[PDB]
Amino acid sequence: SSRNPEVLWAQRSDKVYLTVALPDAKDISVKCEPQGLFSFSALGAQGERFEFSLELYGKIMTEYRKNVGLRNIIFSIQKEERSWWTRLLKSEEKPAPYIKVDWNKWCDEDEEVNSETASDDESAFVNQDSESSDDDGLLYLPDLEKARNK
Repeated sequence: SSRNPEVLWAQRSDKVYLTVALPDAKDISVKCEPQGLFSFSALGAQGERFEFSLELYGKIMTEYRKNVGLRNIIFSIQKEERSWWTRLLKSEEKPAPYIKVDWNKWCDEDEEVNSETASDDESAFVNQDSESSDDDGLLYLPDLEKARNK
């Protein structure tokens, strides 16, 4: 009925990233407070529901919100830089078992992600020739009067 796969978190100075393992997104209704709220999604690839709840120890700015999805739904929300948010989860005593860490949206301390990844090729046109030769057809002639004599 209700599903909760892995949900990866990662943060930057201003914004925070939410990496949800969700192939086919359907009817996503998001209730988030700067202090915590619950989000409801529907999984179209299974026919199942998705539902998680986030209690925020830190404080969020629900104004800046982006949902970008490849094979998964990445939801980036801007954190309100009020003072010091040591933890994202208000309930640090008991985290949700579906909460995990995103190893790719973490603050890259001098990494590099352009490692021969940007290789593009096109079907460019160059020379159109299609030159062909033509023959006369035939020059075969009966050489001699080859007849059967008696």
